[PDB]
Amino acid sequence: DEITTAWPVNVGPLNPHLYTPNQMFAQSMVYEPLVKYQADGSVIPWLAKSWTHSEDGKTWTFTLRDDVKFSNGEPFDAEAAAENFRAVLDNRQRHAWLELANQIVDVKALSKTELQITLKSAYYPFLQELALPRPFRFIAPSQFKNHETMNGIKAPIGTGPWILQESKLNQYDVFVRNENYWGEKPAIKKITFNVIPDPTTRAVAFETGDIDLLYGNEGLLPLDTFARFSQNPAYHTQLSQPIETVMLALNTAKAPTNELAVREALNYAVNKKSLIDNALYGTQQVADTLFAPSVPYANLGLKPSQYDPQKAKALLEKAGWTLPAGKDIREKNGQPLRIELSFIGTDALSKSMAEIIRADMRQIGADVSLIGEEESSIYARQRDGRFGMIFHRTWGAPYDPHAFLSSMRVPSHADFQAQQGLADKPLIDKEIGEVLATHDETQRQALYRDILTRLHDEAVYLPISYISMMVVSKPELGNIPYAPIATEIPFEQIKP
Repeated sequence: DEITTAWPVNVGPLNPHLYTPNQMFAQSMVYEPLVKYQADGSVIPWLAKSWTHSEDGKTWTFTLRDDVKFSNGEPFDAEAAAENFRAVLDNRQRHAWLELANQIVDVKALSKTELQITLKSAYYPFLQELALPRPFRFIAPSQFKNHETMNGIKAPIGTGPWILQESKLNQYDVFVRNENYWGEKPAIKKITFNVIPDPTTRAVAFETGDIDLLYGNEGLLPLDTFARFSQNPAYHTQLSQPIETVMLALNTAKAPTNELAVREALNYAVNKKSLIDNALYGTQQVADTLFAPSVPYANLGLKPSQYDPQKAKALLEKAGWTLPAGKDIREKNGQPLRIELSFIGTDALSKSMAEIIRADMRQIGADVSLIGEEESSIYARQRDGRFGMIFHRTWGAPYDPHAFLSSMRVPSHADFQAQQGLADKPLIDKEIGEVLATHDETQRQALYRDILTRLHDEAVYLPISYISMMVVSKPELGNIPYAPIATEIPFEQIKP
């Protein structure tokens, strides 16, 4: 049994150690990690069968399976593992975004079955970052070019359950089952991805039966089409639990968003449910908090700001943003309450949301300008702190919360810049450093509670909605599971 699906672009060459144009879901189909991420925020053995612990906190010895073969029959060895780590760290600077890349001090193969990795310091998200789709997974060293991968590989030969069989630029990628896989055999023997750039066209492909499956985030197919599919009993549709937050980041370094009372009022001003019914076709849940309570360490009981334009208006009045008789926009010492909202001008969902937000904020006295620009101009805006408000999102499992929070500490970025007006920013950054290094469960939770609580209570963000993974499927395919890792698709778990 066989399936046909769609993707906007080709899968890429599937170099397991590089980024764009390689597609993450496809790298995860073919290549495998030492240890596999779990929904709760923990890991299980995978290519490594077991491992040991702290010499200092920062040396680890993995005991590897001995029955695993690459898809060409060549053997998976700790030597092959060590070769992959070397090829990756040869290109260290490219993986700097990722603290493991920085952290790792040495990788040496002690024996065919034992592999030793040493760290700079005790970095609790170690295993979860080993478990990521890239870059720490394993290609046959025979496929290195001049003893490296950083400049390309020959054939994408992994140990995983799927093999990339055939590729055609802008047309398709075909994968086949690895009949020599070390674990459970997939029930599907072939998966063909038609390259279909346009979301409507993808929807039409599913309707006509040209494709069996769509599995994806909010850009997967038009959201009104999903809603309609979901009412049609010829179709199987599903929405996962929250996987990522969409929110505004508010610039606490620039008036007027530097006022706590202004951020509080903005947090009462948006009717999130109406925005979700109207713009998102009910595909997302209301977000009351930076992180969904189902995110590791974030089940904190933080109080939501309900939709309450009355409470907003009173805050602004009290902060000196007074509503003149006969006028709709408030003013403080002669200056109209204006706020600039920056978004990427070709992103339709972002544009539609931003229009809804302008109208809701006008009802509380704030005139919101909408500035839609090309992606690159928005990225500059983030780096520079040149914005009032901006759409923003968390990063998905397994990054949240530890990675999203780590990144706030970095001066060239939107969250570091937007947070410069917070009296306690240096304390929040220090506590983030601390949480990433801590080993005690309780202290870890205590610290995240503290970090997330300050960001809630200081109204740093305006959470809007949580994205759900969307599935549209032929019923014959049955129930479709969700991968713990947000960008993976569990093709290996589909049983018609």
